[PDB]
Amino acid sequence: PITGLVYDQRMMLHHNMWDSHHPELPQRISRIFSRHEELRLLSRCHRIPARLATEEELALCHSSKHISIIKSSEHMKPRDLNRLGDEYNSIFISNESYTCALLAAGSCFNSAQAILTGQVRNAVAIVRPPGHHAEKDTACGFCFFNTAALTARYAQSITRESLRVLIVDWDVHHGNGTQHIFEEDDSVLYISLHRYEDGAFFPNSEDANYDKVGLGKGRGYNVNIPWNGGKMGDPEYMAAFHHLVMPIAREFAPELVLVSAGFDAARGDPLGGFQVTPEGYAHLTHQLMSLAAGRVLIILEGGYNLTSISESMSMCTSMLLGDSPPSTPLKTSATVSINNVLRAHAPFWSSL
Ligand SMILES: COc1ccc(-c2csc(C(=O)NOCCCCCC(=O)NO)n2)cc1
Ligand SMILES: [Zn+2]
Ligand SMILES: [Zn+2]
Ligand SMILES: [Zn+2]
Ligand SMILES: [Zn+2]
Repeated sequence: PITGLVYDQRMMLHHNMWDSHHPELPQRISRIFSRHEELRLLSRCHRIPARLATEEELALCHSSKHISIIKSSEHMKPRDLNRLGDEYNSIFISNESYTCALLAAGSCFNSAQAILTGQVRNAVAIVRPPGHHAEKDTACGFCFFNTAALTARYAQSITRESLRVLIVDWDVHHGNGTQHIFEEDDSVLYISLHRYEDGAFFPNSEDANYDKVGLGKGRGYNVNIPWNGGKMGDPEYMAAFHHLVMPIAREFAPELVLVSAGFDAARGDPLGGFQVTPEGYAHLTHQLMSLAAGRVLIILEGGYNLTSISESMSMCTSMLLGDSPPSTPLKTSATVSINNVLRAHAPFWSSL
């Protein structure tokens, strides 16, 4: 099989003890997996085992202080879990949370190793909790450890430190944690598309504006594509890929592509309120397959409509497997955003 897939039910264990209906649901991953079964995709994929990230692997991106706190949650009584959760922006913690975050990251290391040692060409990682808001020193926005960031460092640690890794983050929210981790790094290109609303959208920071292009040797290696006003869908995202994502990615000529693949920009998503279709995410995946000789790992981030995320992610796996892609003027604010990013990134990317 040319595509690997990682899925472990143990990552369902993480749960919100006080709100069993919180939208970051255990069945996010089971619903995705079972849709893979329905669409006859599981039989085509090589099953990659999950495993725990080690603490030394976590230290690739996270402080020992942060690591320490999250690990301590394993032995906390309910009252302390509740207090600890409450110290961060939108986090719940149960006693299984730590183990699940380890699994999510280790699952992605195994997937990256599977791709880099030629076991598979590409892979999809059906994991939770998500990763991309987690910073070096703190959890945030349902995220404990930065799964995609760790995977990029892990990939470098088992090849060469200078391995060029692209992270495309198509979650509807900005990956503050990913940007910050790699903000002064030219070895990891970070590209994020995200609803912004001039700062009114989570995570509610100007860090996500198109003018944050990176720092030091990192200048040009942080691309933020912010949406302001309007339910963006397939047209805006395709246009963003044509004018920005792909021209820049091609020039960077990455050796591994990581997708921070939230499906919360999908039609039906209560959190995102956008309109990207499964076929849309299919075309995005197919386009990214033209980079790094096909060496793409798709990592689940957010996405809260169980039907939308299951149909979307399954469609991405279908494209990785090499199926044909399945079959509208832009909103104005989208043209505007694309044009602003083009201007901010012209200094760095001659493709633009
Ligand atoms: C009926 O319409 C609805 C509107 C909102 C919600 C809801 C549930 S919680 C939350 C929210 O926005 N919390 O703020 C934290 C965000 C972190 C995101 C995690 C991620 O996807 N990282 O990219 N919003 C539910 C229904
Ligand atoms: Zn990310
Ligand atoms: Zn994003
Ligand atoms: Zn960077
Ligand atoms: Zn999200």
